[PDB]
Amino acid sequence: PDQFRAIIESPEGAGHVGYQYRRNTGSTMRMVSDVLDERVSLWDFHCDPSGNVIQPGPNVDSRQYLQAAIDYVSSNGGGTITIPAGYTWYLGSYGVGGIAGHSGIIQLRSNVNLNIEGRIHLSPFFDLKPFQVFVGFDNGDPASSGNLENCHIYGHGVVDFGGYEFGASSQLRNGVAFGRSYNCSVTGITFQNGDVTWAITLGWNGYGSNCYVRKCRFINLVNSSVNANHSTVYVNCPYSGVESCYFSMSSSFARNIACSVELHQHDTFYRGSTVNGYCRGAYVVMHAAEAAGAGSYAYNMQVENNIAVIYGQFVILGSDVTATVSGHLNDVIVSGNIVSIGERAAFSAPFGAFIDIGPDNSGASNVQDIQRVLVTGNSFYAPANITDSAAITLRANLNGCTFIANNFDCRYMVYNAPGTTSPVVQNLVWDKSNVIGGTHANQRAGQNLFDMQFASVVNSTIEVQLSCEDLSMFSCILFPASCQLSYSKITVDSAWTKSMSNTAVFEGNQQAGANVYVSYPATVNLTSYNTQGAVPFFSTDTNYAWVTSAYSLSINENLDFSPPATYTNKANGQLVGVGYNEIGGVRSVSVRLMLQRQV
Amino acid sequence: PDQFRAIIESPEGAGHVGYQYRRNTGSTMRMVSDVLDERVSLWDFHCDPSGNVIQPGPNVDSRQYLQAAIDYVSSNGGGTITIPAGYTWYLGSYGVGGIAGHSGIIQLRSNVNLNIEGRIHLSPFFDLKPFQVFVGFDNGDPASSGNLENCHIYGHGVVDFGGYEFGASSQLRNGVAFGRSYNCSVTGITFQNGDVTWAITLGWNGYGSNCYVRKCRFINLVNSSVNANHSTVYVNCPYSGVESCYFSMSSSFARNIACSVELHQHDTFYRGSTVNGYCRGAYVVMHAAEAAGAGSYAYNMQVENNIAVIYGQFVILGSDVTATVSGHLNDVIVSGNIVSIGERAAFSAPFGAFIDIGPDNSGASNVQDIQRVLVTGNSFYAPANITDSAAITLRANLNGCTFIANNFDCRYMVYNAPGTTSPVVQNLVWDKSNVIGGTHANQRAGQNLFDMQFASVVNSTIEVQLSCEDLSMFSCILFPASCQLSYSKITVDSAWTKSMSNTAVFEGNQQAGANVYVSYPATVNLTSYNTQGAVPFFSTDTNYAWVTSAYSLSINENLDFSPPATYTNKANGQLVGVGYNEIGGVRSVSVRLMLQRQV
Amino acid sequence: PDQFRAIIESPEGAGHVGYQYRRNTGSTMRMVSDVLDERVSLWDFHCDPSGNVIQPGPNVDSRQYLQAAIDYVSSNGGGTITIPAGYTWYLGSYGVGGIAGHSGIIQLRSNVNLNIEGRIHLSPFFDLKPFQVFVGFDNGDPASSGNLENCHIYGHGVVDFGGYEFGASSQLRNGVAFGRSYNCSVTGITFQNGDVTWAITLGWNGYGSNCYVRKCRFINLVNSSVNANHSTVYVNCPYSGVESCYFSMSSSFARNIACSVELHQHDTFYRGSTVNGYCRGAYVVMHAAEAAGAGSYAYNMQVENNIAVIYGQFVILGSDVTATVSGHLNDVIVSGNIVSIGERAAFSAPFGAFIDIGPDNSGASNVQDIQRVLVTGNSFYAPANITDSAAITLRANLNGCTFIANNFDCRYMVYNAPGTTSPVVQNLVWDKSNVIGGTHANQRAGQNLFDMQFASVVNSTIEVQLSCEDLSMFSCILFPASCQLSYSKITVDSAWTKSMSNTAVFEGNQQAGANVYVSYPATVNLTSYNTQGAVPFFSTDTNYAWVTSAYSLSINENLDFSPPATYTNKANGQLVGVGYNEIGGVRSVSVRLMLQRQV
Ligand code: NA
Ligand code: NA
Ligand code: NA
Ligand code: NA
Ligand code: NA
Ligand code: NA
Ligand code: NA
Ligand code: NA
Ligand code: NA
Repeated sequence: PDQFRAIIESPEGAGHVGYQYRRNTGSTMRMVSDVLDERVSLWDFHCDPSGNVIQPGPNVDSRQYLQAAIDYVSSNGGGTITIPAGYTWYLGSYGVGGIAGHSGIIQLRSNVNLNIEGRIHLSPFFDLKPFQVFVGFDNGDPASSGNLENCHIYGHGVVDFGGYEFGASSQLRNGVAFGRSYNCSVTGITFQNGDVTWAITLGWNGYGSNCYVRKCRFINLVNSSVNANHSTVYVNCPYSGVESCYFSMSSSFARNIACSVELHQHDTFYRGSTVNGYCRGAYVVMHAAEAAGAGSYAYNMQVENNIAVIYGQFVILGSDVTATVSGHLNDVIVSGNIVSIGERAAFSAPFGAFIDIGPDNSGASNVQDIQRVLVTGNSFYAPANITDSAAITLRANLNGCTFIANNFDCRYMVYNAPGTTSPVVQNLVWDKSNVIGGTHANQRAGQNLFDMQFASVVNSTIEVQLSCEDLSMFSCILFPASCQLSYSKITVDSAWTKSMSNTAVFEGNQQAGANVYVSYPATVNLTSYNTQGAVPFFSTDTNYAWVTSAYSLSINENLDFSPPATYTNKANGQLVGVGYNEIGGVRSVSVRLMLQRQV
Repeated sequence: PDQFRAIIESPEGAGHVGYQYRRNTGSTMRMVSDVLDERVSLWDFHCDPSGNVIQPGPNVDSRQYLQAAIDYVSSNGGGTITIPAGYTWYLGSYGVGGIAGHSGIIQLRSNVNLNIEGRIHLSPFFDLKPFQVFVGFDNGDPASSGNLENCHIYGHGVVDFGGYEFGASSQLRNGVAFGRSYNCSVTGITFQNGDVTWAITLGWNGYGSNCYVRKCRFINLVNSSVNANHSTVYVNCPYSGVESCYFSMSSSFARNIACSVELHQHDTFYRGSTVNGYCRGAYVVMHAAEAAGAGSYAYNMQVENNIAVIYGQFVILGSDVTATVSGHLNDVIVSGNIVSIGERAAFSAPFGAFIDIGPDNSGASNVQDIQRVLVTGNSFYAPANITDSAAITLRANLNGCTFIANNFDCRYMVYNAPGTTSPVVQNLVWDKSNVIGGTHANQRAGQNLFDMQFASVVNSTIEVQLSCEDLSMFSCILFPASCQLSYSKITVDSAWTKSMSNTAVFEGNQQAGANVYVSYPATVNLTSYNTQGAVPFFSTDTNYAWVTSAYSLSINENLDFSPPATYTNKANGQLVGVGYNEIGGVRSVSVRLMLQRQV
Repeated sequence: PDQFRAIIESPEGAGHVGYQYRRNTGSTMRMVSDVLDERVSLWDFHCDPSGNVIQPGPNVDSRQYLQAAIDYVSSNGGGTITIPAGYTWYLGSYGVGGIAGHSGIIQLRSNVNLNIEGRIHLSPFFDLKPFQVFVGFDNGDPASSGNLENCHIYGHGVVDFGGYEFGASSQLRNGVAFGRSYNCSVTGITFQNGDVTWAITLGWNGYGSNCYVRKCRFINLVNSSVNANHSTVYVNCPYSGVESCYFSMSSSFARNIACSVELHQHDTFYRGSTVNGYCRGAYVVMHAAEAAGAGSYAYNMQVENNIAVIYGQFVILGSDVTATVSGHLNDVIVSGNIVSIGERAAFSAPFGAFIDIGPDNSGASNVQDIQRVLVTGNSFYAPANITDSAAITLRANLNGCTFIANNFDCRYMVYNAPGTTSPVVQNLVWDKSNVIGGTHANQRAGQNLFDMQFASVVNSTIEVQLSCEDLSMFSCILFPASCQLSYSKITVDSAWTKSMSNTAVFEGNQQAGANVYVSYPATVNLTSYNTQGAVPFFSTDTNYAWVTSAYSLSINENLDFSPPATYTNKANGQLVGVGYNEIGGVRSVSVRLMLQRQV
């Protein structure tokens, strides 16, 4: 009996108190400790060497306790550790072993989930230092790392990076690096208050699968000029993605350096998220340097139904090569996104774009293999002052991209800066169902709406359709003489173009090519013969040898004659058609025509 | 030892029984009470003054117990209170203090989540009375209220409003009012069986952020003629939304009064939901009266990938003004929705529409500032008998709206009732990729498919394309003489129009305007001169002074001559072209032409 | 006191140890057993007849214990049973009673949820036998079954089917059959390693509502040639769907037999999912045989924003009839999907398609009633070698289907095999905004891009637009003489067609029909009269009696004359136009024209 009181007060006491669920005679006859052992929290490991519980706080380093918890639960085949609500748990030292090569704090282990209901904060030990808060690699060399499987982090809690700036631009900082990660996820968590490189990374160079970030918040994760670059989630394994997240930055530096998501492997997605205050929406890129685990192709890439206010580019496409591997990007869909460039001065952040075809990280524009991309059903808006805003900035070689049924309301439709790169363009398709807005009407002095500053364009379609006037622009579409153009279709619808001096401009006369199909409006001066009755009219100028037919876009204010309704050409480059002189006389008129070639 | 038995049976007993997790020697030496204290339920507060547990039931008011639980957990920095499964917990009185001004039952508190696994019912004390079941305001005056932060309500449970009708139309009833709410959400819950104004409201006049309703059900929440108006979720803070919910009504009154969602602040969404039995899908509105917390602009508004059977309008757009604030709506996307008007008689519910540009709550149509809206990739269907069905009912001033690649199968495409409002319309864009269905073919006697009953139309595009015949309609598009039309493009594709007497009708001759670009089919009678050889044909009528060119849509059944293939005009308003008389003679023919002006 | 030690060690011991939450004097004075009774796990029933806990393992059949748990919790109004993490729980026998008719293992009960954190495996007792692991029917005859309501299965755990092959093709195997299921769901679970017919089925012949599968994984669920057919989720009740799931197969048999989802009742969806290794994406079908619970119409069907690599067809549409019921499919949207046919030889799996209009299960093609379908904003790709790849394989009667703003990059656009079925086609709409890719350029010898192998086509639109050349194809569009064509619009844009011998081909001369509206390019030889001045040119051939106008697509390399720019016809079927002879002489030219009829 002495001994009984002793047992009951001992740590084995609950193991002596019987329990049967709801007094049910068919239930297991258990002990209290058995039922308590079905759950586990940080409190079960957050104790001193004598087993006395330690209270968390700014002057307590919780790291070793949390690691002990993870280690122990891992040893039993897994489970879920709760990080209790109503407490802030500070981390105040680096981890040891395999994660030290990654500046790791906590090592994640397979099947061991974390339910973060309270707050995890970084203590000032980490000020000006690199860190990766949770790491799933088990080796300093990721190539020699084991996998992390079935690890979920979820809850209503918070990871707070303590506000600390980077100490040097070369440093790396991360929230969760799942590593070579298979069926891992983060759900519900708020990441906030730091200066970091990534909040979450999924996979490693294509090793991993089925990793997701869902219903998380990322708030104020860049705060300094030291921060070299920030991408909030970096998706580096296939069959993985980001859904229904919220991303916000307030720093000025974030407007120049921060991107919300990167998709770097096949069968990856970015959907249903809201972004504010970032430079960029998403990179969609196949790096040859990352091709080890899942091949050299990024395909089935999806960016859909997101909402964004950014300062630079919404989606950036890329692929590149190494000495022995070539990366390819194909089968991409960008749809349903509503995006705007936030209020800013022209040229005060990276050049505004809905899509950017960017050069590689060395600036090379002749290594890319990007094709079979569909951009459909998106809206884009930039305020009227933002000269540096385009539907697509096409700055590197492009093997195809298709635009259907978007609404683009910005300075340029297609742009690339002259005397920069000279991309080779194939299979650029701009369907007539793309609606060109009018916010930048009157701002386009000296500018071409479609500024085709490329080395060459083949197998491309540009069907221009205005929906309001903008007589300030120099042309709707212009090809410099250095841009070859072949096997293409280029049309300018006449609506809102009557008063334009230039509609389509071919500075090398490239619309003459055998397999170029074009149409655009032009003003033409004609003169007739004197004959009464059916009578020819001929253009005064001889620059129409390429024209297959033309037809009037002007009314005839005369009674005594009419010019031809339709024209063909002659070998000397004149247009010619048959009009009617009710009364004879040489006539001379200036008419707006629709010039057509092979259409 | 006497004393030990006593301690063990006392309420401090579990605090004397030791426990160490899984017998792990490195785990904390705790007491049973410590582990039990990691969770909390309603049972921990649902007790009489002596501490004896009280069973819930229809004759027990659970309100004070649940409030006590919330209050206590709030005092510890938060946590999650479970509302146990297998019990119905009745609420039978009003709350006190700050929530009394809101007819509040329970006051929510920051960081205190509710996991509702059982059922919460309203007792008949609430019959014919106002109530707001859960309220996050802490003051009767919302302007003087504190915030609610980090409050989540979730579970497999149920909030049941007891079936009670409203007592007076002026009363308000709500399920959850989060208040000035930051990172709050409702997930998984079924709201059912009532007559209420809202089930959930998020935010207050733009104060709040990151509030969401996800995977909830709302069933039968209007049941009486007294109910003035019902909107199931009212989103009144930015960076907030509704995703993957189910909404159903069976009441006849709901078909006239109920809307599923309202989006009232920037960066808000409504996605992936299913609606049946409601009048309306969503309001997307910037009320000046609600502009305090987040500015005067609603932008980045998203309605996507929903499924609906409604009786009135799917999306209703609006903005309005007060004495000192002006509200603006811009940058909206409506995409991927599949919607139909349910079976009903014509005019038996509010006028059926996919989009409605509605007047303000006072009926004013000259205060709105709505622009940069994209409606793309949606389907809409109304049964053939529903005369009052339109793709857009445009009833108030519109500063722009763009339709691309939709499928609209209803009575009207564009409509506004004559002798009602006379909206000023700018930047209405109806792309040719909008497919017009054929359900209402043969029903359109006396009606114009595009009925342009506006004060004026500028910078607009209407590209009509039929996909089957409907010879019952009076015209494809008609402009009354009171509607000014300028700087616009209006086209009628000829397919399925050969037999139409009227295609495009300009009752004020507005197609003559200098910057109007049109084309449409017409039948024209021509007569030739007698000359053998090339010979002019001239229209008998003189109403073509606006025509820039025309071309034949008819075959020539003659051998001895041919009419012109193409025509221009003359100053007297005749058309003229050059045909061919193999043999001489005056000819007289009636031809279907495509009339063109500046296109 | 003797007696006290005894009570404490007994199974009623925890019922004698007092507890009050956090020492709060206003909290309930409870006993430890009360707090433990708030949760329940399998361990509470996994015991021998004496109440001693049994360890799970390969040689322990856990079935009776899990059933006992479900039964008991059901008796208390429900709750959630945990299936503990860190253990595999084997099932090794069949259930008894109502579920025996369904080869059921476990019977689900209303309000009793399962939180599966560990693993559930099938023992080899099930090798070569039928089984349905969890069944919600309570009767062997589903027609006499009660309902299952409010049953959720969720967690990070796993259902493993043990790898066992089917014993006979006629056998059925399933993971979860919810039965006549109302507010039931599966969330988070991994189904893997089997040879089964379905993983999950929702509803029964239209009985059920609000059933969902969310964030689950289905991995390797076909493994044998015996397996007759596999569809991973079969949705057989309305207001139900599949969201954000992952489906993968590696078996060769799956490429021929497996589909990811079937939608079989109204108001159902399939969204945001990733599929690899399957034959098919989704069936969307109204079976008359399944019309009992929710009517004879499947409407509001949504397939959106999915990512797929399949070997056969992405979406298959269907409806059929029984002796007394007729099934109808209408109001369908397919949008935002990015799909490809995986690498395979031509004809090595079922014919590749984005959409298939399939015959019924008996092969009948004259029973379907499918209409009001919108296919918009999708991408589809098949590798160049896959002859058997189409945007739509149209193999049964079709009452309407609309394609807007897709990107299809495969061998055929519209296809049906000749001398197979002869479908009746109405309201097939192929908008010009559909972009036709170029992967299969040069592969189309002998083939028609749009191969119209139908009994008849009415009220249809085909607007062909190429975006690169493919001179290998026999035609862009061909109608055999056996296909009637009326009240339709068929156009071939001229871009990339100059060198094509055949563009549109009407083998029965059907383009002559009164209400056929067409345009396409053709080469025509003309001869003029000798007259100096305005002079007629006439076609040598007489096959143009149907032509309403034509215009030049060729330049004029002559100085001394010009052919007409535009032409009409004459009764003998010649074309005729007026050109100009600067000098006299009979001229003879070959010109590319755009032939037009009523457009
Ligand atoms: Na490192
Ligand atoms: Na493409
Ligand atoms: Na060049
Ligand atoms: Na009030
Ligand atoms: Na717009
Ligand atoms: Na007016
Ligand atoms: Na059976
Ligand atoms: Na349709
Ligand atoms: Na036939």
